[PDB]
Amino acid sequence: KKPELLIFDVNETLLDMGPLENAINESLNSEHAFSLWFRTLLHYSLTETLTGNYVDFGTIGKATLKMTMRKFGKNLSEDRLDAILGNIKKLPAHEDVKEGLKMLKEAQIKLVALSNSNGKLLNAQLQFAGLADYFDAIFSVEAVGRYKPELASYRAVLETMKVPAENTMMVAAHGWDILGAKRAGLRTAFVAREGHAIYPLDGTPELEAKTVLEVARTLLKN
Amino acid sequence: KPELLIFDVNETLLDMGPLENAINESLNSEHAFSLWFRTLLHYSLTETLTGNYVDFGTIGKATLKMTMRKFGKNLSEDRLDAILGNIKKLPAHEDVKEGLKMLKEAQIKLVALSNSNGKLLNAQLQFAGLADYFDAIFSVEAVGRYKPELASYRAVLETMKVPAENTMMVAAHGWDILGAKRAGLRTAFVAREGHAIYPLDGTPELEAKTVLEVARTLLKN
Repeated sequence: KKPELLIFDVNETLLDMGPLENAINESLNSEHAFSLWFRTLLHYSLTETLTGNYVDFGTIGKATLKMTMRKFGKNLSEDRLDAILGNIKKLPAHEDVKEGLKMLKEAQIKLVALSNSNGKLLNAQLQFAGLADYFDAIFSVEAVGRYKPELASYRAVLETMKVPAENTMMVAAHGWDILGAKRAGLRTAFVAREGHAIYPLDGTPELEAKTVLEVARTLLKN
Repeated sequence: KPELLIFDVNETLLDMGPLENAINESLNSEHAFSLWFRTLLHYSLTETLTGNYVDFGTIGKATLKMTMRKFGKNLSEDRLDAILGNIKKLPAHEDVKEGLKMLKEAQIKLVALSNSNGKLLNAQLQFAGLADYFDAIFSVEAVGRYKPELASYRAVLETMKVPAENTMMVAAHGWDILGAKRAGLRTAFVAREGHAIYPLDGTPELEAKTVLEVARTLLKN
């Protein structure tokens, strides 16, 4: 019943996106801008893979912020866009994360991170948040050139760690990440960070919790 | 000069107003429709990338429930059905019919291609009075792969027996422009309010504000 391996999504699951959310919403003068931008980023990332291409996630992020800014009547300069997006490198951990990761690491469950962010950005993010040392390995989808939730993204991690899908649990605050992990055969835990929903069409996880700490306590109980 | 024009349907041809109004009024926000529809599109590509094909309207219902929750609301299942029923009650944009008439008079073949299932798509185009303008009406349901997957455009090309390079995709969605381009098609972006070209190699061959203006640009000597 204990997983051999936990794979953690990073954005929102571990990292509080507030600094970036606030910067986008302030610049576009709407509390609704961040959510529409990030969904557009995710949408175009999957558009890229389905049309046979891989582009750095942050480059899609900037491109789709330029598209979204226009929907809000703004036309931001290159310097303004870069300043907004620079907050992606300065995201603190959610307050529950470190204690959850600590107890999972003490229980000798292998812990890895998997993000659509490129490897250099992902490592800088986890260093800034003080989380990098909890992980046995830190993975960007950049290496295989296929974004989550494509099955190949999870599979690249399983093959590198040499752990079967069914001995692995994906921990994520994104319903689509839950869905992809499930369909690759992984166990799943949904972290119900504010503003995120489970996908109703067969997206139910094994575990649901409000925090990573609560996931950890459930796994380690008994 | 294209042999074949493929038209996207939602927004490109159809005024989404009735559906936009139903979602925004029901969730009490002018921002609900844009977030819902982007979430729909995102999950449609999630479905195909995690190895699955699901009726587009069924994804629509599921992502509308998610969007309802993001706005903190508790609407009934029947209310979600009532909202989504407006997808079949969308009028054509006022420019569309004259544009389609002018292109067919120029002896260009005209077809529609939508992620909507075939029965829903027919119902939409009948309500809008557009169905009869088309030489063929295509749903991705037939191939089980959504736009912008290569298979979606290719099914049209193979049925119409027209090569990609003699076919132009007309769409108000930057991701549809990009899919068509990478399938080898020519492209025309219809710059309807609230839609942008994708900056990363998404530039179309032609751009205009309406379907009539695409027609006038295409046929200009």
